[PDB]
Amino acid sequence: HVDLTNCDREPIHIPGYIQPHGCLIACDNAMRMVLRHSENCGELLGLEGDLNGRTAEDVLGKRLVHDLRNALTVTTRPAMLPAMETSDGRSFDISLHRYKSTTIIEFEPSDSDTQPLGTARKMVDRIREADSVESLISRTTRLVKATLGYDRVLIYRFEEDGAGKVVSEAKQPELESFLGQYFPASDIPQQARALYLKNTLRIISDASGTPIPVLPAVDVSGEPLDLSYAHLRNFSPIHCEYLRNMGVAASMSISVIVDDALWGLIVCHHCSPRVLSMPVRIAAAMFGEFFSMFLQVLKQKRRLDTINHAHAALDRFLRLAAHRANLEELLVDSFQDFARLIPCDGVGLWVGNNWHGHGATPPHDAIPRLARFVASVSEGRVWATHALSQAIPEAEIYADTAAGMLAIPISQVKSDYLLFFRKEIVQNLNWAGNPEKSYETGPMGDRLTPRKSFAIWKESVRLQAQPWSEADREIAETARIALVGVAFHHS
Amino acid sequence: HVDLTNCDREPIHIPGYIQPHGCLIACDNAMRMVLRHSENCGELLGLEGDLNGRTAEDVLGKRLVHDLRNALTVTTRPAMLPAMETSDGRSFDISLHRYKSTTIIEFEPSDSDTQPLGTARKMVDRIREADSVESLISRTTRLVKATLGYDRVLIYRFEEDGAGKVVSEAKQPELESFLGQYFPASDIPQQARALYLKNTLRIISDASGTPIPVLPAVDVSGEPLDLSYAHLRNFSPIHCEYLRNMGVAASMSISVIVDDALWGLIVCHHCSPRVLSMPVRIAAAMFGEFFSMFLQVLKQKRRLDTINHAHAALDRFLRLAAHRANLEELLVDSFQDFARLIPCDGVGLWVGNNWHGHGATPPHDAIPRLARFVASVSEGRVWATHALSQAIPEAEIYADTAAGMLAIPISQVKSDYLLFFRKEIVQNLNWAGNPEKSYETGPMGDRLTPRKSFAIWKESVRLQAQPWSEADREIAETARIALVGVAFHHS
Ligand SMILES: *C/C=C1/C(=C/C2=NC(=C\c3[nH]c(/C=C4/NC(=O)C(C=C)=C4C)c(C)c3CCC(=O)O)/C(CCC(=O)O)=C2C)NC(=O)C1C
Ligand SMILES: *C/C=C1/C(=C/C2=NC(=C\c3[nH]c(/C=C4/NC(=O)C(C=C)=C4C)c(C)c3CCC(=O)O)/C(CCC(=O)O)=C2C)NC(=O)C1C
Repeated sequence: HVDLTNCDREPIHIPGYIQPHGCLIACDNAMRMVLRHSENCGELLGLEGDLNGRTAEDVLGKRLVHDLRNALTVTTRPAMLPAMETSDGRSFDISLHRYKSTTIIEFEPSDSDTQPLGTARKMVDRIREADSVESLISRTTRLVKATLGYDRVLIYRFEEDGAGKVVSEAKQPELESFLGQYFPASDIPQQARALYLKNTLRIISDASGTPIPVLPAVDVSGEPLDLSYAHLRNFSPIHCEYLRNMGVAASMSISVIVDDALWGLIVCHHCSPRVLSMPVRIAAAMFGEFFSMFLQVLKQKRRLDTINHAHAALDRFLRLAAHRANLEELLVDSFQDFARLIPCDGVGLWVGNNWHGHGATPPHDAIPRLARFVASVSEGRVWATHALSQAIPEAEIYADTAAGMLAIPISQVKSDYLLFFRKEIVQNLNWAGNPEKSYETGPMGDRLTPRKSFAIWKESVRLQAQPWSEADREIAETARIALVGVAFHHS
Repeated sequence: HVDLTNCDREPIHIPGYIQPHGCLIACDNAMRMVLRHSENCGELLGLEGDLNGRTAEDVLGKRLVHDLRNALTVTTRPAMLPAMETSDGRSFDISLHRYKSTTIIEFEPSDSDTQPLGTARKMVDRIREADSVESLISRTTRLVKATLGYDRVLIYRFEEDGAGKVVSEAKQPELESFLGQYFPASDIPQQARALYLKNTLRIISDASGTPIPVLPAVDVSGEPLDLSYAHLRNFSPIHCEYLRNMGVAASMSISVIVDDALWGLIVCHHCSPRVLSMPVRIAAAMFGEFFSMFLQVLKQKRRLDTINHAHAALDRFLRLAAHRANLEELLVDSFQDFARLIPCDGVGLWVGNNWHGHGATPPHDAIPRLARFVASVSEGRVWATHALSQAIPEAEIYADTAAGMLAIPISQVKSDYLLFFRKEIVQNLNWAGNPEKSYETGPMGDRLTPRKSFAIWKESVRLQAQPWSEADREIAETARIALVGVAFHHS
């Protein structure tokens, strides 16, 4: 049994079922004896009786086994063997991998139509010239939808706290939009994120399809079959009910890997059953790999441009500070300009126990309390929180205006601070979805609906701002050194 | 006892001795009763008999204790209290800190001459306009020598493996040069590096001075006095013998902290005894803090310029690759130009089982072996080692030419590689010292001499190149994506 209480620990890598669009044969390390097989091995390959115990050269035929063994030699990265001939002449696309000293063989009815390199080259050319992260993500959903013909294509970006944001969408006009919507970290368990990091590609042919059991589900020694790298691996019934509640019949997700971390997913949804042939899956995987590499470079360039711009801005200020006698007057005139360095909804100057504010800041009378707190915990270093009420309970009163704070000391001797503020994240939502869009539910309840996922997320981020990035804190530290530096020069 | 076998684990934070240029009094948490005192507390403060057991208000006087307690309130960061008046009118500079719920009070005969902020401002102004790491380090030794009047000023930079390099030097003409010399990691133990990370400043007044014991060395409960933050803490007899063998009578080291790590030391050596007054030590600490902050920014700018230049170079190449029909010919014509991206002593192209070399590369007949090894372990990612002979024993034969290798895959399908090489580090030495310079030794032996330190280091780095930096590998990865990317475009 699995319900909304234990699905966080569901062992989705050992379900003991495959999807019905193919058949699976498990063999020993050196592919000699057949240890396990899918019930539907009969229907597809046309073999009567039990396959377990019988030898590899017997069940498939000496011809094919020679080719499979030779390919295995050339690593848990599965080997693709498209359009292979069996004993009785039937044609199959074969996926072959070795994991936990068990050899797994997956059979699909052959396609042998579309060329895998040809499709991929066309798609990769149309994204290689993107000059921004925004330009790459926007065009990719549109492109994938047009090429693989899925009803909806989304990109999810994973936030610092594991939550997912829908950052791009291409869909049929009649479907509802999820663009700018968030889902909580719990909507994709840790063990699911582990498998998504191990498999570039993940297929669901039919959410309402009947799953085929693996025989035996557990062997003599009491071990289950690990289908971690098997493309036919069946899907959690919790996620199954989710897709059915949405009217999604089929899916295909591509893993976006950046700096060896799971950045997010390209996710294709279809409203009717749909399986891509092996050749099309090879092309989509190759596209996924290139999409990942290009985004990584664009992120690097973006971070780099941002730091360059901060260095330039700080030089401009240091050149001004040389020709102004009174530094305090310059800071009072200039402080608002520092909002160009770090994304913020407001900025403020606390100098000589006087307060100057710009944009969304806490109220005037709240500032002396904050200044005392900052001086207490700062210790002449940059201090930042995205949850000010967790540090100062009375800061909850003004969370809608300032939920997040980053503090920069501007003096080595006196307790003067440049303060950057952010509104609570729910205030900055640019969500575009039908708020009165209902979802039919199943046994588990209305928890498995986009509407309730979004509601749970919104609750989780109450009184919290967008977290300060590594790039934000790196710029804050360079600004601290510039300001402390020039403050020292001016006696 | 401590000898060259156990000095790696010497507990230098609890030596139970202070230096003779001041006296120490240990008190309880809330400075009520005197728990420990230095033997020389008598000579300096003019008090007869044992001080332990007697109350704080008694030994020092109710007047002074009020000021010390009040200052303690305003953190293991020691409080400076220059020119303080005792009971009988004597004048003392007082260092005051609280560590492990013990209050430690250090007394020096007062100076009250030089102004601490005035000296520091002058010094910091002369380094704030440095536009390169090289310009900052070079001018700092020269400046510190001229201002604090030490016979020799060195900067040591810590390598990845913990070894120290002398990267800058200002000295009296008659002294020998250590510029470009290395010392092994063992020459500064882990527990010493821990204290250098905790104390900005470290003084040795007289290496041949007589150490004053702390009474008691161990208390009732069996605890020693932790002098981690005490400026009078006595120095290891192993390091003492080292300085005497060099003809160094006094020292003062400043900790260079960059990204919260111990980057290195500014180290002042004097050939005669020398103690700086508290006011001069405050100024030197302040200079150290600013030197650290400026170097950190200059390192950031340098890393940033290097990555910018690589991006520019790769754009120039990608623009060329569009107008050339045959990519292989372009790579054969161009490969040597990629040596501008990553510091290397040679570079080579392995394409279609053909080899093209530039600069210091392994011999022609050795390359097919390397190409096979790289293809084996690479797995389509950047692979790098600074010790090629550790991975391929026969690579020892040509270590003088190529001890380090970084491999970049330039194809997704075929096993083609761009190879960058570095000579073994001893080949790239620009050392400027008298090789026939003898050192008088003590009980421990000739291990405690710069000559033997350098010899031990040279042995430790045999058959090894300068390690590939984080910036080197970041550029290699961006080059892999550029080259794999454009290789795919060209069918
Ligand atoms: C209690 C456990 C739950 C759970 C587990 C799993 N989710 C899995 C896949 C998956 N979940 C989501 C989440 C979405 N949330 C939305 O609001 C939404 C659409 C608007 C989606 C799609 C996503 C995005 C995915 C990835 C695939 C996809 O279709 O997008 C899985 C793994 C499935 C598998 O292939 O093995 C598990 C397990 N999901 C829950 O909602 C809960 C409560
Ligand atoms: C077995 C332990 C040893 C050891 C321990 C310690 N070294 C310490 C300080 C220290 N060592 C060096 C090394 C140098 N090597 C040189 O070749 C050289 C000059 C040419 C030097 C100076 C340095 C640089 C330092 C820092 C101070 C300095 O004077 O530069 C200490 C800590 C001393 C203290 O203040 O507590 C310990 C302990 N040193 C050895 O050589 C060995 C074998």
